[PDB]
Amino acid sequence: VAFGSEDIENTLGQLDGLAFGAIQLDGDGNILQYNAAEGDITGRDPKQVIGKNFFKDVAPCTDSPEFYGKFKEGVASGNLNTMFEYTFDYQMTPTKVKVHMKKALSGDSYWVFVKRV
Amino acid sequence: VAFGSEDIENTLGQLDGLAFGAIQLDGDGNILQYNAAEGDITGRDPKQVIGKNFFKDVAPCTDSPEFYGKFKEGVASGNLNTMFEYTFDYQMTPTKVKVHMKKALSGDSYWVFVKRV
Ligand SMILES: [Cl-]
Ligand SMILES: [Cl-]
Ligand SMILES: [Cl-]
Ligand SMILES: [Cl-]
Ligand SMILES: [Cl-]
Ligand SMILES: [Cl-]
Repeated sequence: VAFGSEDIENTLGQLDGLAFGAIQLDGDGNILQYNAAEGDITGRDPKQVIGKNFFKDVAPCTDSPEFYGKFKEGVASGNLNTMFEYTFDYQMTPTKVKVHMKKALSGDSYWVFVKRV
Repeated sequence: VAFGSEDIENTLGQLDGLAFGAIQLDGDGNILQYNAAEGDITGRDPKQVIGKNFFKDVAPCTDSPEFYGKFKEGVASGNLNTMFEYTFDYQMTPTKVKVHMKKALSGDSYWVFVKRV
């Protein structure tokens, strides 16, 4: 599975097999899944972040119109398929990434994919 | 495949599917393979490091009796299966890892497996 691929939500244990970070959020922004690659990139513990809020608890630098604001618009409208660059920084070393956020096929969850730039 | 597993060299595209860093070295310490997870952990570019020396070029903090010295003894003797903690630092943010070094099944290459502590 390639980062950014048009069919990524269709294709999506095995989550840890992805070569890039993958976080599954619900519409409230709480973490349902968080793979090994995302812990590799950020130093956050995949076990500790499940059930926490991505935008308000785990990665508060993302609580901005440029990231959380896009997520909330996407959840409200059902239209979410966006790539952009961002810097993660909270309680970690500042790390520049490329982010792809996309609504899941079910419409009940939302994916955040991450790779280092 | 679990980090540290007794049969890891037997089990070892697919390399990027591993949930932890994996580097294949030859007996001279030059890099033959370097997976996505190791780039995720360190910020080093998996494309750029192939054919470079791990101990002298890519990760010179490892040029120590505690890491390179164990590698050289392992290559010389054929006996290499060791776990230890280490900090990577060269041209990156200091990152504490657990390392497992093990001779490959063929005896012509040597694996370095890495996870964040
Ligand atoms: Cl809010
Ligand atoms: Cl952050
Ligand atoms: Cl994260
Ligand atoms: Cl280093
Ligand atoms: Cl490395
Ligand atoms: Cl030397």
